[PDB]
Amino acid sequence: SDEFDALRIKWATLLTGGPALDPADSDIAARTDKLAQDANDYWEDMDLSSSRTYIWYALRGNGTSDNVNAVYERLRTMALAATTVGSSLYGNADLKEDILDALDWLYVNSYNSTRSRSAYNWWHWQLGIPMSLNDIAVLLYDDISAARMATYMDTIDYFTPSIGLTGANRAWQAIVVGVRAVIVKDAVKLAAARNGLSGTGIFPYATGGDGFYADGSFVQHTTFAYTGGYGSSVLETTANLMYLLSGSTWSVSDPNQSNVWQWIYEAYRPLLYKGAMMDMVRGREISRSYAQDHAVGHGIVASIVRLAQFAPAPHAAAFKQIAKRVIQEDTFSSFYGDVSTDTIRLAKAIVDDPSIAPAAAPNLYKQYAAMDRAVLQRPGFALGLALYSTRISSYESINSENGRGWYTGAGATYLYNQDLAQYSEDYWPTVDAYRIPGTTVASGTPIASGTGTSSWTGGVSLAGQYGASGMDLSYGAYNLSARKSWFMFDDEIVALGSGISSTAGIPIETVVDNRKLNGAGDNAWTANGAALSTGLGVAQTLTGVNWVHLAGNTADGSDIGYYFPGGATLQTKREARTGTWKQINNRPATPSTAVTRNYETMWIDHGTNPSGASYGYVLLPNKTSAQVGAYAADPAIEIVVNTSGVQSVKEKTLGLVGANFWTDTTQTADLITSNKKASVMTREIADERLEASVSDPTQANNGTIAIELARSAEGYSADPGITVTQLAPTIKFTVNVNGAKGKSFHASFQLG
Ligand SMILES: OC[C@H]1O[C@@H](O)[C@@H](O)[C@@H](O)[C@@H]1O
Repeated sequence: SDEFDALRIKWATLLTGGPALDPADSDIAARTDKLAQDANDYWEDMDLSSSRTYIWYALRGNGTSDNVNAVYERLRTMALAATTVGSSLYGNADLKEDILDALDWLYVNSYNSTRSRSAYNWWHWQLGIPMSLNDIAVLLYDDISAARMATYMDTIDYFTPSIGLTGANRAWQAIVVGVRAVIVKDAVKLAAARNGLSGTGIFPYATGGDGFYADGSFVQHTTFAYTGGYGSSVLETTANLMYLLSGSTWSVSDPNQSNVWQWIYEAYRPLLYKGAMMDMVRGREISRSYAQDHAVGHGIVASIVRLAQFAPAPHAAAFKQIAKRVIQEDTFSSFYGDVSTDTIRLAKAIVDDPSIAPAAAPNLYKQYAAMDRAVLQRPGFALGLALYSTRISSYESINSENGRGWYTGAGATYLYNQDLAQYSEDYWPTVDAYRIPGTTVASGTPIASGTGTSSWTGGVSLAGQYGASGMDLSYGAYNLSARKSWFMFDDEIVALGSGISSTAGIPIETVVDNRKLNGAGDNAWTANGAALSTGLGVAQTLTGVNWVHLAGNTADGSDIGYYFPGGATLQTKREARTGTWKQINNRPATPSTAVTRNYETMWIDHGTNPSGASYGYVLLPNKTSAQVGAYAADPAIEIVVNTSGVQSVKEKTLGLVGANFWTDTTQTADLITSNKKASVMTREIADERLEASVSDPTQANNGTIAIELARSAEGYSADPGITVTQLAPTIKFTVNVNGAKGKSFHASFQLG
């Protein structure tokens, strides 16, 4: 028994679930039956004759990365069904030989060192295929002759001989070099893989470019928010590799590995909602039918469970609590339904352990300044806000993926509630891509993929409880500019727009919402107390509307109210939309099956060539018709200002005042006065204390922000970087935002 021999068995168990895997388990049973079934269909119509010019007719083409890569995945699936306890194909020797022969056929006809290491698509040749190959190698290790194993691992070492990329890609090389190292028992290479994790975009926090940021953000491809896309892969790969090496000669020792624990707390947890990984941070992956939010979420929890196996306390235990909660929260799609059998085994051990209680649900506001994202988590609902600027791009679309993601990150609001299916069930291929909720656009007109021209994108966080965000809008593809702000309070979100001007000669609109409805598309809804028609295919204009209520898809926990201060005119339509994933993902493997979903879409029409137009609306999650009606009668919020210079809102019951200042001039909103671009929020406790949070959203101010609060104080306490120069008769202080990178600075004053 070699050490490598031990590692190999360890990895094999990670793939099959080991010999302990209990096939009596209801969920484990399902996972294997499905694996065996899939393995059969593949084996069944597989071309076995030595004359064959392809393995599977439907995948022929020894020069198409996609096809070849897909052929290895299938072989991988077959190898698993032949080594997983409970599988009807377990041990079947014929199946094993067929897999091996197919592998030989590929080495000769398509996968060998005579090909360009950089031949499109490079990813497939250097990472995708090798990862599948190693897995087969490890699973059929005993049945693989030294001769064959040579042609297998030599080719791999050819394409990927070392580690030198960043983020997800560097991690992928690491798992490729490492797993191969264990197979060919090369201690050098293996030590090389372990060290690769300390590289760019992984263990060490990034200050720019790809990687994880100290504020929890995750970037990939230089300018895209990717926590849920490439980020998922980095987490999965890093967890799998760290677990393999853990407790061995090549165990990870880099001190930065502790940042991995923080990833889970600050980078992932806040973006998870009852099993779903928010689409706003999944990039172009939202266009993948096999990777909708809950499916992706399950993958992330699977990694957390993996980390829980070797993570040091208290982390290990905390990870268990978080996984247990999410597994119990997701009643939409079973967690055990789409993760590895080993994950199921390990997960069940946590859920059935009574000594382990579910973690508390997150309740907070967080500003992901490095990736122009913000998230609000409350009991009963979550709000995700996607923005873009000179630092982050509008959306990514490469390799024929995400062709209609134009506005998915242009001041887009994503509401999460009891309807856990809202963004799954083919939302993306059917939703009107020109009307993404919360955005302001030129009707039916797209924009390009790229960074913006304004740096004012971000917001402030008040003690991680409340917050405000803003985005200076100016599209490049066409003339349209506006100031958009969002104020997040306890149970309402206030959206404000001003300075909406255009010369594009195209109608401009602001999408209040665009929700997928139930199967019948008959959700009930009211306006100003009047029941509205619920028939599909009906468009209608609601004039002089103060409030609207829309019943959700669940009995409770998914209703949404809309309040319009000062009244508004809404353009609406309830229609059935048809689409195909092929339309937004034009790759071979995408199903071209048509699907139909129902929608209720509501927008404000600003007319053509508007000048200084504006809007204001409040989202009231989980309230009944009556409640929304009551609210509109005696609103808790109050619009302090909504000009192109400053947008401010007040929350009378909580004593909160938020303000976004758009220009570098002295301006005043309620009790707040600022001399520069800033996002400010204050909380006043009658004759007790006054709290304030300030941030420089532009991340370009090399000096200070001078703030003045119209209140008299007796004393203070503040974050370093703040200098109070006066407490009476009014409060005055400056904030050193030089190199702050969009962070919030807090100060607390004792009132007379
Ligand atoms: O499509 C091949 C491969 O490309 C990478 O860039 C990522 O998008 C992966 O998720 C994907 O599997």
